[PDB]
Amino acid sequence: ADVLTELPGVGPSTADKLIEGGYLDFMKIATATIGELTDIEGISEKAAAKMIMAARDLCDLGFKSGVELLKQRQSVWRLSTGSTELDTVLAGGIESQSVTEFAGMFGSGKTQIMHQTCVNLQMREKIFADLEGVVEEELEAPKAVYIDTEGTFRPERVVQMAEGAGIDGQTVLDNTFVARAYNSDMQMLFAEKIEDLIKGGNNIKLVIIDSLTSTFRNEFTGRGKLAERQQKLGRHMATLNKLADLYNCIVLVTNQVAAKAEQAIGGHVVGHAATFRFFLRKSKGDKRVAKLYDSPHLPDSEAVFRITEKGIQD
Ligand SMILES: Nc1ncnc2c1ncn2[C@@H]1O[C@H](COP(=O)(O)OP(=O)(O)NP(=O)(O)O)[C@@H](O)[C@H]1O
Ligand SMILES: [Mg+2]
Ligand SMILES: [Mg+2]
Repeated sequence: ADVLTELPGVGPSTADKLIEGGYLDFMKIATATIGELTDIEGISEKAAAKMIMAARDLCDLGFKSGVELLKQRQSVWRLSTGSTELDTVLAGGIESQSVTEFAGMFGSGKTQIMHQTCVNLQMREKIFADLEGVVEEELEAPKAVYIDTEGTFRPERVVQMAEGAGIDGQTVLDNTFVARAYNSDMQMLFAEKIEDLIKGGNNIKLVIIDSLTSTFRNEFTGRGKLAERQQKLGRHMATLNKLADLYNCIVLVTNQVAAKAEQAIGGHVVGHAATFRFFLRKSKGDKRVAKLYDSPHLPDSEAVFRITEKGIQD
């Protein structure tokens, strides 16, 4: 919480050395390691160790029980997908503090959903938050980050969906950051640089990686390169899960499929890292089916939706 000097043992000099290293929030320090803190100019091990324990304490990161357990869950806000049936399967909508994955064959609607969420983020009526755990100013001027790894981001579609929702398309564009990544290195670096946007005053509440695996699959083709691929993708996923928890934001990813009748690629690393996993498939015409096949507390379920000129509906 911005004022690091409120941390016991931390004076103005230290606070400066810290912000430089990219530490501007209590939680970031509380979850750091003595190593990464000592990597900063004149921050000793004793100090590093001390502020870490102080930050944890300040954020009250201890044992919780009873009602406190429900309170923690109230800090999770949800975003509407534009589909009633889909939102119901999600038990409200897409959850912040988690990674939700949409995998499916070509044209199943993975990118459409990504675009719709950018629009919905700009409509508070589309955001469902418990006032008892999410302060309204935490939702003010929400911004989205779209890491486009295939080059399929379409400003036109965002504007069109915005119109379809009854709001200004230019407003959505002004509040949506897009980063075109040509390989996994850029993809991962962009994800890591999202912190700079937040530090810059942007309230990043939606992070989209479309596609999550296309780059990796094309860069590590040999089966004798499976381990290589998994390790890098694993670090990427960890970065994603941490920013989702740390900044109470939604992380949305898309995934392609492969035969054996099909399954999402990315291996176990993506399998374990994603909290919610969906399989998108096409039906008659503009109809689509979204099958939730993995989550920590929701049963497997299907939702029928459509992709139209307005965007996602039903
Ligand atoms: N403006 C529009 N109006 C109505 N339908 C549209 C419009 N734009 C796209 N679609 C539909 O969206 C489908 C493609 O959605 P898309 O989100 O790109 O699929 P995808 O799963 O991400 N495929 P891919 O990127 O290859 O993996 C089309 O084939 C169109 O039927
Ligand atoms: Mg999480
Ligand atoms: Mg796509």
